Amino acid sequence: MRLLYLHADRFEYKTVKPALKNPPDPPGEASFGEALVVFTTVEDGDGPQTVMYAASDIASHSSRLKVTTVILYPYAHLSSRLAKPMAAHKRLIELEGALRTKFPGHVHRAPFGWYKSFSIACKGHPLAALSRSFTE
Amino acid sequence: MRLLYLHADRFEYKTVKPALKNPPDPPGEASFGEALVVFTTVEDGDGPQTVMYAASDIASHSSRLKVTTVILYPYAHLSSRLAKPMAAHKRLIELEGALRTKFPGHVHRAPFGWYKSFSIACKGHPLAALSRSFTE
Ligand SMILES: Nc1ncnc2c1ncn2[C@@H]1O[C@H](CO)[C@@H](NC(=O)[C@@H](N)CO)[C@H]1O
Ligand SMILES: Nc1ncnc2c1ncn2[C@@H]1O[C@H](CO)[C@@H](NC(=O)[C@@H](N)CO)[C@H]1O
Repeated sequence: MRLLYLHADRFEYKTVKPALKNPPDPPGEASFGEALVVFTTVEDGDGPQTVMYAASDIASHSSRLKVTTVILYPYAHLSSRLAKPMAAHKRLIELEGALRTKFPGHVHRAPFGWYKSFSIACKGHPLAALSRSFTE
Repeated sequence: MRLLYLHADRFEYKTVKPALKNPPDPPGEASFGEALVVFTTVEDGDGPQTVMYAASDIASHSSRLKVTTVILYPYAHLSSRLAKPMAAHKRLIELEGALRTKFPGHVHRAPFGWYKSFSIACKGHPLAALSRSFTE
């Protein structure tokens, strides 16, 4: 699993065209104020251990940043070792459930399997952009 | 070299704190309308061949997107095989010069070695976000 942690001032997205023949989540749109935006690329061989480590690390960083909102943003573009889309979906749903057991704030998982527009205003402090890898 | 191609409606950044003891470029800020934003992570072992391939590919994609502006945005966060910062700087300067020989539009290289805030509004079409790897 490869993650990009962006400490946003604001963030929004909207699904546009379906990126898979049958996107497993419905379309939609949302916007937020200050949040940790977690661009999330599920990688070949990710499993529940990987999910568990990633959730703990996201919760620990959110704590370090004093943020109350985490967006899990499916992203197909952070690595060249992608999990197939059905395994990918399965892992993101797991990641969402695992983070809730570790982080007391708002957890928002963006829909999986669509092309999406988004806007972000990302902070410039030394910890506002970091990337993480998790495996098992 | 790892690149993330974002087809933006708009993009801006400003340097904040220095990220290296002596950032080799001066601080600053800029904003743009429709541009291809190229988040660029220089990787261990990148050389002039890598630079040459990346410049050709960025020019070819910009053409495919009918964009007139390319932002080369140094980014330390797209891989776990980073080039040291002096080699990294050297490669980005090379990449900027190489792209100019391949693409007729505005080329803007953002400064290297600072933490930066940025805002982007990224398009949602099927080609608005893609990643590329180059080596030699
Ligand atoms: N291995 C993987 N990890 C994370 N997400 C993955 C994935 N495989 C497929 N997706 C999702 O399918 C859409 C098209 O690839 C993806 N959509 C996107 O990556 C959009 N932000 C592009 O606009 C994403 O929702
Ligand atoms: N291998 C590499 N490839 C691309 N850029 C690199 C690099 N090594 C160092 N940098 C630059 O130094 C700043 C701190 O790492 C980096 N700054 C950033 O990555 C900011 N966007 C964070 O706010 C970047 O300017």
